[PDB]
Amino acid sequence: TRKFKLVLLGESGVGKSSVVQRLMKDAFSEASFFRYTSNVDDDTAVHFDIWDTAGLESLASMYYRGAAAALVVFDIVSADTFEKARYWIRELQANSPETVVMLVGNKKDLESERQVSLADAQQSAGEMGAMYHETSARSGDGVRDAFHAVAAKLIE
Ligand SMILES: Nc1nc2c(ncn2[C@@H]2O[C@H](COP(=O)(O)OP(=O)(O)O)[C@@H](O)[C@H]2O)c(=O)[nH]1
Ligand SMILES: [Mg+2]
Repeated sequence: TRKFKLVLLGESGVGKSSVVQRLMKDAFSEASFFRYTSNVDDDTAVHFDIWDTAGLESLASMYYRGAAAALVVFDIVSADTFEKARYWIRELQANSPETVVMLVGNKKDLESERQVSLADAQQSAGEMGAMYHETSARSGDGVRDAFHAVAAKLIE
């Protein structure tokens, strides 16, 4: 069964580890690595090997090597993490061109503390040829939706 490597990048504390834990928790209710199947439709299922990271050394090379997709998470309440995420996208686009990139707007549960416009963020992602999605890893809002999307894209 083909496994698609999917990696998590972004600043520390943006919620990478929590995003995936949430993914796994909700799926059971039917570095580190997590096996997860996104049922795209009733006909197609994508087998993801999700990787989650601890630092940035080069081990980075291995981390991203060969990845089919990547989620570059920022924190909606730290635009500092937003601008950092753009860096990560150029890293990938350059050294790992075949990888599908989705920029991920996490902590969406903090509506009122937000510092990064949703609009501004969708715009940058399109400008950079990346997908966008926002998620709340505590509510699990948008989490499954994000992985389903990337999987759609990779089928396509
Ligand atoms: N409010 C809120 N906090 C979150 C969310 N996801 C993660 N956090 C918190 O952000 C911190 C960092 O989470 P972690 O997964 O360790 O981030 P990582 O370092 O990027 O992997 C923790 O205190 C989490 O509870 C979210 O969706 N909403
Ligand atoms: Mg982490």
